[PDB]
Amino acid sequence: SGFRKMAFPSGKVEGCMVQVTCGTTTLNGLWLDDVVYCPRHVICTLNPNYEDLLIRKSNHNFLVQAGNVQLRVIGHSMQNCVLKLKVDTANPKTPKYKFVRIQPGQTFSVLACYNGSPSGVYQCAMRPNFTIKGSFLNGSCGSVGFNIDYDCVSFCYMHHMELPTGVHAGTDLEGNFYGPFVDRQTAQAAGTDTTITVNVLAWLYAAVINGDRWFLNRFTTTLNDFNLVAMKYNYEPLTQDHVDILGPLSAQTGIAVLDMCASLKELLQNGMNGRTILGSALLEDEFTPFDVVRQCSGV
Ligand SMILES: O=c1c(O)c(-c2ccc(O)c(O)c2)oc2cc(O)cc(O)c12
Repeated sequence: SGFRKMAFPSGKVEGCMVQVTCGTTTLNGLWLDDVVYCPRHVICTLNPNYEDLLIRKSNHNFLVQAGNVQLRVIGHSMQNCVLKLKVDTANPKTPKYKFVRIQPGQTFSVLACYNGSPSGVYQCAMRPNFTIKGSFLNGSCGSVGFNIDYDCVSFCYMHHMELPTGVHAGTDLEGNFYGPFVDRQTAQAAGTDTTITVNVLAWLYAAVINGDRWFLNRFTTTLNDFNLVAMKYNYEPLTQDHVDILGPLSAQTGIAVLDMCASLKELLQNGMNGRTILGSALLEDEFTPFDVVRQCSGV
């Protein structure tokens, strides 16, 4: 029993984190085989042209430190918004890995790092506006987000910068930004967010599985009539695919998805009136159906 914001064990990723120093900038890099990946804005600099700036760089400008052993850069290249530093040593601790891009609403673990040394791990969700509400201080650029499947690390996020509202923006590991953001000094701001409906529903199911049932009712809505109240409260539309994905949770609790939707509709119209769900007085939207199954069945 119990439900917590659970990150993946971080050990496979800890052994890939290095410090990259160039100019007066120090940030974090991801060392896999003989390549170190880091944000390109580490390059020594109003509206930088990074292809130009990278031409003016030499391999010896980049200081890479794995713990205490220093790594010598033998080549360098740009890959969209990340820099790839070729080094003369393949990382003996390179895990089985792949680079995947995630979808808004999906979750990952974040290994917050400073000067190449890991400092903490937490669970994040890609917000529908392609930001993440992380916890990041100066020096944390290059910290990575990841999921683990069996023994394979799926890297999905490299941190690049904090937006004025205090939320965070980064790239996938091929250097492509999540959302309409750029690694140059703009007045760019996060766009309006919405609540991930399918996640709230999965968390309602987690609550039922854990004995919280005070919000249940006998009523059942239809997809169309639920999506109309969703729109009013700034909730993402719910699709038939979402209902199918919720099927296993439906089965295990014996509550149909559209039944649980009627209860969600009630929680939006009325409040909770001083009650809580899973220790929360808010509707929680950063647990996917997959995370619930993992924590409420097999981990
Ligand atoms: O976080 C940000 C940041 O660091 C800087 C920046 C740019 C050039 C520099 O030479 C520098 O030292 C800092 O630009 C930004 C521009 C944005 O639109 C949003 C941001 O969040 C940042």
